[PDB]
Amino acid sequence: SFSVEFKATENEIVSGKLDADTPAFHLVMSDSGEHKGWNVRPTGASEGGQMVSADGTRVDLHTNELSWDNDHWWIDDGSERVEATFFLAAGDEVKAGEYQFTGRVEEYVETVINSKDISATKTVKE
Amino acid sequence: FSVEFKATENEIVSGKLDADTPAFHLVMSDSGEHKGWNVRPTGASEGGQMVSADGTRVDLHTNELSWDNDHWWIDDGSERVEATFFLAAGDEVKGEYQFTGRVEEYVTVINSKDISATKTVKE
Repeated sequence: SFSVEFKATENEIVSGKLDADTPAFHLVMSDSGEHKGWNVRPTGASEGGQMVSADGTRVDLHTNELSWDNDHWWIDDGSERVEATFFLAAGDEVKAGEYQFTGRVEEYVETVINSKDISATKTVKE
Repeated sequence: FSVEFKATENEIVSGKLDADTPAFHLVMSDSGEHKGWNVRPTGASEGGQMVSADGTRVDLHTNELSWDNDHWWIDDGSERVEATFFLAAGDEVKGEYQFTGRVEEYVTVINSKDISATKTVKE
């Protein structure tokens, strides 16, 4: 009954300084079974909380739906479904590229009971 | 803050150049808040030049960075910026050429580091 969906968002991003908080990824973590909360842990290139392009350029990710603890996002949410959007901050100077985020989702109980890798790429146009 | 500076891989042979020829590659990166970067030639390289053991001075050029009298600079807030320094076409080149410089990150310089690399022009 545990499922995750992680996709790049539909909004178009162009290189240059962002006027506004700009959506990049959307995440959905589901389970109707009893649980305490979730972890979203960056992996590989994306460690630190970044999306990373082919040449290695990094862009920080932010979410208003999840808390952060040193190196990963977390939330105590026992509902059947949690959603989170990861956005780029306003004022960030972003270069063109195909930026990939990799990470591992973890469901925990009042102890991790389910985990799964996520991976998505968002385009920044020139 | 990280800096990477190296000779390019293309072979250069002595004589007078036809087109523009890559000589070095530079990567300046920092995840911290910043306004831009300076690349300041130091030592024998002052003037923006690579210099061989016999004292032959060859001009460097870049289309990725701006120039201001005696140094390159760029306003770039992104986490990472790359530059290729090339020799101009029509330049006579004779050895082992060293460029020495200092990379600076500014907002006021908040990080800096010496860079050095040697490029071979063969007979």
